[PDB]
Amino acid sequence: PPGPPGPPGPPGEKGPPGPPGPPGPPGPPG
Amino acid sequence: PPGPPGPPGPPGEKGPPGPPGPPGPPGPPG
Amino acid sequence: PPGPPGPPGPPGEKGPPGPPGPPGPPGPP
Repeated sequence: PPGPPGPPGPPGEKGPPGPPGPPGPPGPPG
Repeated sequence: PPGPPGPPGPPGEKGPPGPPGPPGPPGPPG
Repeated sequence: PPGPPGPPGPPGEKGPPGPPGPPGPPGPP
């Protein structure tokens, strides 16, 4: 009969970079 | 005879943080 | 004998949002 099933495969690839962060703080008064 | 292939591997790690957000809006009128 | 390794796992989740942006420019005089 066939041998035992093979082992689990290697981990997947790292996820892609996250989305751009939020806008920065308002600038100072003129 | 060899056994069947193993199960798919675990999910990859979470991706890196995204880029900084854009500059904030202009400051108020002086 | 043991079977071959399974295929690679699925890609990871998209990363977290980036940091806040820098300050905006000065307002008008």
